[PDB]
Amino acid sequence: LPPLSLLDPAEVKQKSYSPESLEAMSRLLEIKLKEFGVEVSVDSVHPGPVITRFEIQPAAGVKVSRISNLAKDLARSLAVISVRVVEVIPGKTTVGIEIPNEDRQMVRFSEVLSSPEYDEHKSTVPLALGHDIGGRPIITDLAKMPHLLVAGTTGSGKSVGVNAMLLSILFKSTPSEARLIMIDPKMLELSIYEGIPHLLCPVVTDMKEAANALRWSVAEMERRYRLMAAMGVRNLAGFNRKVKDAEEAGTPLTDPPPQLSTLPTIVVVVDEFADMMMIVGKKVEELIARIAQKARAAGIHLILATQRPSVDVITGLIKANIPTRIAFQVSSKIDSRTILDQGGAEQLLGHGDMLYLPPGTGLPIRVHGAFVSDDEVHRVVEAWKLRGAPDYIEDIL
Amino acid sequence: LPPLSLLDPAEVKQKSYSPESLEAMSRLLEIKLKEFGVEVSVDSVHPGPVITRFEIQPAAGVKVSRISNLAKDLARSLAVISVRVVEVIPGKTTVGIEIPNEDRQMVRFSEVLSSPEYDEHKSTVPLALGHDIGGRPIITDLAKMPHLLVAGTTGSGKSVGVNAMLLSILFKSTPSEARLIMIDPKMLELSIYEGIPHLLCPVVTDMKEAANALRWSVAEMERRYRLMAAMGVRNLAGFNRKVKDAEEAGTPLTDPLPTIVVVVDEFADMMMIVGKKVEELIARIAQKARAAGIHLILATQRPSVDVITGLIKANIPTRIAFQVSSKIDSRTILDQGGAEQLLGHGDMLYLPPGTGLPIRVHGAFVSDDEVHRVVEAWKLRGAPDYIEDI
Amino acid sequence: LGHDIGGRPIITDLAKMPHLLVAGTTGSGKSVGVNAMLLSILFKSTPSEARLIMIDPKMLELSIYEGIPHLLCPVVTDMKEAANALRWSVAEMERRYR
Amino acid sequence: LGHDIGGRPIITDLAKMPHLLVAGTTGSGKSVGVNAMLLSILFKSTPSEARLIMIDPKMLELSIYEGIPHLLCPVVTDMKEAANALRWSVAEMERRYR
DNA sequence: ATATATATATATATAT
DNA sequence: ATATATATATATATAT
Ligand SMILES: Nc1ncnc2c1ncn2[C@@H]1O[C@H](COP(=O)(O)OP(=O)(O)O)[C@@H](O)[C@H]1O
Ligand SMILES: Nc1ncnc2c1ncn2[C@@H]1O[C@H](COP(=O)(O)OP(=O)(O)O)[C@@H](O)[C@H]1O
Ligand SMILES: Nc1ncnc2c1ncn2[C@@H]1O[C@H](COP(=O)(O)OP(=O)(O)O)[C@@H](O)[C@H]1O
Ligand SMILES: Nc1ncnc2c1ncn2[C@@H]1O[C@H](COP(=O)(O)OP(=O)(O)O)[C@@H](O)[C@H]1O
Repeated sequence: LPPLSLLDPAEVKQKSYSPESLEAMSRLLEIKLKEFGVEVSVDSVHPGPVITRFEIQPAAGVKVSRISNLAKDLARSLAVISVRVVEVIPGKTTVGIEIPNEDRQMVRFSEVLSSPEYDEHKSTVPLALGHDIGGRPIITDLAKMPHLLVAGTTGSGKSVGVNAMLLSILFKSTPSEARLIMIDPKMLELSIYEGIPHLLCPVVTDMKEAANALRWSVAEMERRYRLMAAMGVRNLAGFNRKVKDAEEAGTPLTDPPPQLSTLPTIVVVVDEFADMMMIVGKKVEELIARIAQKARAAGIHLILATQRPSVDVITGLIKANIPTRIAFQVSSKIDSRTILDQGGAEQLLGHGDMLYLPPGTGLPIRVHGAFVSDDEVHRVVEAWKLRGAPDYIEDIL
Repeated sequence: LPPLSLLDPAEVKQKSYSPESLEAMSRLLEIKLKEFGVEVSVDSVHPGPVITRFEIQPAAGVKVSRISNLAKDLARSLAVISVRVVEVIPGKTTVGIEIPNEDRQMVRFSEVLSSPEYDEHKSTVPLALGHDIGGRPIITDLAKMPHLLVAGTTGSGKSVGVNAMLLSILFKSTPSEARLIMIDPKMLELSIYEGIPHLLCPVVTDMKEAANALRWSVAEMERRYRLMAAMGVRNLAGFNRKVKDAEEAGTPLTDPLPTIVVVVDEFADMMMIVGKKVEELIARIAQKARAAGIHLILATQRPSVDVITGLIKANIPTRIAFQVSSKIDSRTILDQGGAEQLLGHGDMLYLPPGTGLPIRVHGAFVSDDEVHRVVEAWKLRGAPDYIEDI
Repeated sequence: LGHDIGGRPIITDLAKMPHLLVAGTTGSGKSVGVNAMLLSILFKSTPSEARLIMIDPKMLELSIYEGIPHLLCPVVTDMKEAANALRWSVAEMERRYR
Repeated sequence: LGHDIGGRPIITDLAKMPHLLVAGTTGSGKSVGVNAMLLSILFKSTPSEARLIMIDPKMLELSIYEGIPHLLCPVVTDMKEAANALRWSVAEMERRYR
């Protein structure tokens, strides 16, 4: 396992505004809202990486619609670019004005790995995404996720997000914990990971070979179901406890008479499945739901990314089988509601700053990404290709 | 002889943030509504399990839409999550507003079983689910429901509700009274129910054998269904009542019998994989089996078009679901608007056969260890009964 | 049918409906009302004047009428069975007009 | 493109934008703007550096470019050859990816 | 300001 | 498998 040292360090940026730069801002906000029909008091300020909150508490009889209908004029009042309005803080009575900083601050990925939350996260599939609105890192478990969608326009950063999630996978698990299968119809960027001791097939060329490896994923799911129905327990990690935590004393624990190894995690990462669903038809569309309907205890998790998120490629046949979604900067509230049912993803800044709904419900989370360089990736790839070997399960195609 | 104290007792009830100072919450609500353009009077609080309904009496002249257009800012004012308004109470003149206290008291299943009418229940196959909006015991009866359909939500307890219903079956029968049979392509969440003496079938793992199981299902159906017309009643409740009054008349008629439930779930894989013969059989073990004792609960993950066609949707009277896509799924099974207002992970929308409005139920969790204790307690008194026509 | 809002009896003639559509969302009574009209047919009739044919989707309740001397066929269950009865009615109407 | 309102040409790159929609009602400047974009391309790029593919659904404007050394195809007046050009473009895109 | 009728735009049911 | 229509949702100028 290679260390954290190959990334760029946590630099120093003094662009974090002065307390006067927020205080005069806050008094100017109170003056400008007092010039309209509303009346409000700034209760707290939270600075941020790019956008910046304002905990404001309206006095009495001041409905939030009288802020959300002043929004654009308030934005031109403070001479900033635009303002989204927080409808509710969870647990706290105040509404929030989100104002983006002009000099936005890029968040390096080693800053995301710098938390004690990452390295002392008990799971084997962390998904380090980046610092939130307030600046705290939010890293969530893929095993409890259980699946992800990624959508955004061209250039909006989906390659960077997928590289961030994959390097989140790489730094924590051994080869015998979490294998992965990569599929890329846009045959250009995800070939960079070829050579690691984690990656089952070679990183594929066409869907013509990759659909058969996805049927192999189906058969691996059936192997997993047969062996967990036989040996008794339900979760994958429950069974992987059950094997070694029975064979403290040395035994292979023969099973339905071959041996028993550990039970690794499988992660299907797909670059652009819109191409695959278009150029095949509905067979692969059936395969995706057939995976994602029987997966959470199977230890096969699905990462998808597209470019058009419309219902031509993501039907209701998938839409209830992948709860957790991420959308990057998109072009329409149509597509916004389509892959983020709350809607609001058309107001993104670009270059990361995605929406995210947790494994709760109905409440999107705006968390910035991590600008991961390709050379950081190349260092990590060299560090794995020295610390390992070309391990493969062939005849997967 | 089934035991009832086999599982864990009522440990705590969490006190719901106060037993007394929610009067302060009520006064704060009064002040917050007077801050807007209504004047209101608050009567006594119903401190429910998770949510909490308030007796709220508006003054004269005001309409209820001035509460409905004001609910969200009432909610952000009152330091709570998400409230809504019930615009009618049958009886008195008040207006209901329900508020979700966040400390969700996890519903102790043996406390649901400790209900007096659960012990005093007439039929032999009841369905206990838990507490209501006010928190009442909600023991229903699938001898009267008598078909049930479950939708799919990955994190709500679709498995937990099935095991709750099955333990509800188990603690109120004798082996010569209840029979069950399962079909599940996910052979994972349910196969702990092998070794049950209440069975009348081996636990069906495959699907061609499930197509052999539904054949014996309709065969037994039409067998007893024309035998019932031979014995001259109309419904199978009448059939079992009269064969009870015949066997406990002491006469050995034997002219050529217990209940039978079909706890098939994940039925989408049958209706997608093996073919159309599944739904062609399910349509006629669906509608006609109503007064036939075969009650046929069902559960899938994504009910829209192929998974449920209308000739299986319509026959089942009474339905149950969890939080699903904000699309046609929101009312395909649920019959109302329940897209994401159902919280999931504890609550559910019940429909009785009459009064087609969704009664919302606080469900009760069941540990898999509780399931294993019940499986082992029936495994002690565990003489099986398999049949091999399948 | 019953009484109106004044409580005066409201009885209609089926020969001048000429047909009838019944609604109800498992609400007030949808089985009742059909049963009511059918028993009201039966109390002023003879089988040489009015014989009925029912089609039963859910064989629940009106599989109770079997045995009466005005019922031209037994209970009908399948819709594919019921299409034969509907085409029988069309053919009977056609020879009726002939 | 030409000037903005504050007296400066705003010359935007096509290699980053990276595609383009142009629309408007008749006579508002459509074919003139297309000509401006084309002559903007032509005064820097040799046929080594760039080369055009042109499709005319109307044989009125983009017919003058017939015979410049910056064409991969003749000016597509026809309709089926336009589909052929799009097939070729997808094929050239995929082989350049490989 | 705010509920109403209208025009536009999307997702699904279905004929070939 | 593909093209077509209706139902449903959604944004918009208006009389209240
Ligand atoms: N967090 C970020 N901060 C700044 N720029 C970013 C960030 N994430 C992505 N980008 C920019 O987005 C571009 C990548 O977009 P890309 O994923 O290639 O879109 P597509 O794959 O659809 O073409 C990169 O050039 C990168 O500079
Ligand atoms: N009353 C409850 N309290 C706590 N958790 C619950 C309760 N009811 C259900 N759950 C949760 O529901 C989950 C079960 O989901 P499940 O029915 O297995 O979905 P699926 O079958 O689609 O995987 C469990 O993880 C459990 O934590
Ligand atoms: N006037 C009445 N007073 C009291 N109960 C009635 C009255 N009319 C009908 N009902 C009851 O209401 C029930 C409504 O049933 P119904 O909606 O017809 O069931 P279904 O929709 O399955 O036919 C009837 O079964 C009947 O017993
Ligand atoms: N910058 C300009 N100055 C003056 N006239 C112009 C200018 N741009 C366009 N026009 C007029 O508009 C016409 C181009 O419109 P065109 O592209 O033909 O629209 P369409 O093709 O829809 O008819 C030209 O013939 C010219 O007369």
